[PDB]
Amino acid sequence: AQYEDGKQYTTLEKPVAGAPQVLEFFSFFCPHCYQFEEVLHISDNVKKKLPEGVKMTKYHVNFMGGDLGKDLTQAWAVAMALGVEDKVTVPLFEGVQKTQTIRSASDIRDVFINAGIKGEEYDAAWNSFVVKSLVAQQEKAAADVQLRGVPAMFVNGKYQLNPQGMDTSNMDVFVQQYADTVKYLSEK
Repeated sequence: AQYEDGKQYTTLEKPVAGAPQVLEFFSFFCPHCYQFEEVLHISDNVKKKLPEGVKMTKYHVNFMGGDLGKDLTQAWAVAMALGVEDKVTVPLFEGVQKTQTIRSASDIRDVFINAGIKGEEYDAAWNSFVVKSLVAQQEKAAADVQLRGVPAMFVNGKYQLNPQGMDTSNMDVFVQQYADTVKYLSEK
């Protein structure tokens, strides 16, 4: 067939109950994640093709970057709680990997302040239990799919995207196949 288990995707030996329909894991420390988001625009291309009634979820991971890594997962939780993901994703990637001026929790906060989030709103979210459970949620999801690397994407808690079994030449052919594969899995 056109789409094959073991080629463009794999199947989790132990499917995840109640999982988000389309679930991406990434890290702001992750160079391939910078490529995926800022150069290849995988998420955006996946969303342009998703069926109606299918939402895309994006979680940060702790295992890259030590204390700053975990600060970033907590800030991503803040972004999700405040609903400002699309305002901070680019400056967070650029601050960590391009300019490399994000070296502390405070530097992360500066990105939100600069993007128009009031300081007291950011601090209240940062210190909230709502954000702590959001951090726990992201960690739990990683455990549930038994995550080993980023970037990664899972569909309906049962299928894992397998970009190494896709074509890597024209970035666009690769990106199109990736996005097409996600759409296919979503209806599976």
